[PDB]
Amino acid sequence: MKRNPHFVSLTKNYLFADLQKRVAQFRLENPQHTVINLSIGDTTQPLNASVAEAFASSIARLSSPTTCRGYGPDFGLPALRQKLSEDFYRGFVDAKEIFISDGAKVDLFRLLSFFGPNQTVAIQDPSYPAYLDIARLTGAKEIIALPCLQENAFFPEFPEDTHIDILCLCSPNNPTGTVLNKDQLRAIVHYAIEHEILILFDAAYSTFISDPSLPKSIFEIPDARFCAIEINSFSKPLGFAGIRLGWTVIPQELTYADGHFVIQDWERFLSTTFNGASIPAQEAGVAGLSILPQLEAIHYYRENSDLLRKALLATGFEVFGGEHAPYLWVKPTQANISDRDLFDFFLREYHIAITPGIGFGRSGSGFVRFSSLGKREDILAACERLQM
Amino acid sequence: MKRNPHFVSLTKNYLFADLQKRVAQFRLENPQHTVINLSIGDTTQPLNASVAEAFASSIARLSSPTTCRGYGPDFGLPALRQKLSEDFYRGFVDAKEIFISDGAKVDLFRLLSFFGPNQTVAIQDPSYPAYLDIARLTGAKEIIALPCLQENAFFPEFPEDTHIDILCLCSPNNPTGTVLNKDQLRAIVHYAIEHEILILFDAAYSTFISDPSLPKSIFEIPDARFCAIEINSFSKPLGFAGIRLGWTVIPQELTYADGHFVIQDWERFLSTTFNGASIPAQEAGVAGLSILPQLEAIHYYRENSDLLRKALLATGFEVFGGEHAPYLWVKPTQANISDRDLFDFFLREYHIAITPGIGFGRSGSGFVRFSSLGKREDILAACERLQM
Repeated sequence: MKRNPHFVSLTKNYLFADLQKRVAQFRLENPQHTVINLSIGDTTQPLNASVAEAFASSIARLSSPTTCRGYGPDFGLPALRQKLSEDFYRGFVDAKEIFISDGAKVDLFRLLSFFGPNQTVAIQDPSYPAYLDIARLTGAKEIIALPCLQENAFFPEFPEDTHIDILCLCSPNNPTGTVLNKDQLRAIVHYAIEHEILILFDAAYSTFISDPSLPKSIFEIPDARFCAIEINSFSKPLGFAGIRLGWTVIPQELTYADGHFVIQDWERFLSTTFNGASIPAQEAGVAGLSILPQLEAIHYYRENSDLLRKALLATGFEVFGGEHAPYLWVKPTQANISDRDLFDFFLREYHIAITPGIGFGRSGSGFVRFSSLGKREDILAACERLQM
Repeated sequence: MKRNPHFVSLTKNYLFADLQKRVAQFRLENPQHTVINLSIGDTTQPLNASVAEAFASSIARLSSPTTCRGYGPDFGLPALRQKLSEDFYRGFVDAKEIFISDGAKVDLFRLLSFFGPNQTVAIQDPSYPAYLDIARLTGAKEIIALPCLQENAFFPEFPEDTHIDILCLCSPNNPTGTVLNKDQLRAIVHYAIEHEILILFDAAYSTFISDPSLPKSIFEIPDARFCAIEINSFSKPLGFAGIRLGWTVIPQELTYADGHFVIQDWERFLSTTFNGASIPAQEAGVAGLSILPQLEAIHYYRENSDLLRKALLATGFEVFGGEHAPYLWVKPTQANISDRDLFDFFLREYHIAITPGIGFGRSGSGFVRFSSLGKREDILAACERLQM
């Protein structure tokens, strides 16, 4: 066997692994300098109680002799496909267009592998680092970075006459924490149809959206069904620890250049390469959809975000995002801390670990990403250090 | 987007779907002719009780605030990797060589996609139909069918000076129900090393092996670590309904032509494209490994198989396999029932649905596959019809 060449292009980093070992390093050499890590995370948040109950009840069902498979589909439990259609998508998407998977990282990889090698793929800049790697691994001819800058309300800057096959969009965005609004999405969809671009719309942070005016799905947007696919899943920090579940939406209307429907090939691809999500995870998901309006956890984290924003602004920082996603995209203004300086700057001046914007790509230059997903104690501490 | 060409090569069938609709059809037009379906299946068999208990206990743990991620790896729960190493592989495989996934269909697809397009892949003939499809979908240059015939004790007939990159092996085999013994595997491994072939060894039926002399893993075979990967998982019919779990074994020693280690690239590939198996499924797996020696279910099905074999032989049928797998590979002898005749022949003469051998490939000609995975009532009925 020869080595895979699609493979040799990789180096990734890993951005967060390296930042983590560096935080550990700093902790070694600064034992009395207590560090509030906002560069990532908080796990520890437990599986929601009613979700867990449903999961166990499904297990109890599986162990009794009836029973019952249930091999799915394949495409998912009808009850989950239907509940996603109705409650999650507010009727914008039909049950038959929803394909249940075990999560949004696998799905992106399945989708990019489904579309094949030699595609040119555009991604927002700053970029979700996972995307570039999957793009390279699935054999992209080129990756085109699309500057999203606050001066443009984060609308991606499309390159003049450059061929794009796939546009990956993450909204709410990692790292900017911003959301493309209805007007912005309408223009992007119009742009995509005009240039024969397929949109992969990653909406995994959509539960974080906090004004009901904003779109939650790209299928709220005129003409999206002729050029877009959505991927989504439950947010672990919101209480889905242990639930391996996601979904992909393929509109009935979406076609290849020759008029073949994407959905028919996707169905065949999935059947050939995939066994379905587990029955208990799916039944847990049905119960998850029910408590999604409730969720005290979302409120807890929006509080974290508001707490952070105020401190940051009061210290003369410029703050973007954080309203509709668990990230704040933060610009000093300035003391001209260079890109290679930023991480040490925040550690040394505030004992706060962040992720420097530049690790996310060139348009991250000058910025830092704050994670809102942490204990209230750590957030409050962080606000003290900034208030000094 | 243009259509995927790797895709347009597909037609598969589906062999079992078509056979099923035909059994339903026959049931329509023959209401008083009761049909014993041995062409597939029996699901309904419930999740093992101690496995279910472990699963629920993991859920209870996830819902309590500690807690605790647990993102894995990535490569799997240390307790499961270690228990597979020690109990499942009897020490033949180290924990660090075992990569936990959500199942053996996904893993085959991951592996073939990991090795890349344009490979030439050899598969046993008669073939596990799923393999050909994944091979085509991942971009194989050619698929080479390897006749496995009873005259040769089912040893695959390798083609004279023909370039092979990957050899897929399924042992115990679907559809022949036979097992390649230590001597046969030793020769295949020697052949593979000499021709620079990588073996993908699918051992998903290995729990069915009933003499402790036979190898259960290819890593019992001299020199296998220089040319082989194993894939495996729990058998659903044995009591793992609802458990989305498999594993891949990459030996530390395995290298590409240039001397790079496969295991290092596999680790990177998996991290980039995969989030891990669910924690509850893995903890359930640990408990599954414990009861694997016990398993009344294996005994139940071996009984089914012995029952079938006797009836078949007493009716002058030639029977192969069935000792170490839940399939019997059966030859009339003859009444010269053509290949297109066989399914109707068994339905009409015995009210037994089987899968004709020819659906599995050219070397299936003249044979029929019996499934041993059914209720004792249906097996006994089937034996009556054959005893006439």
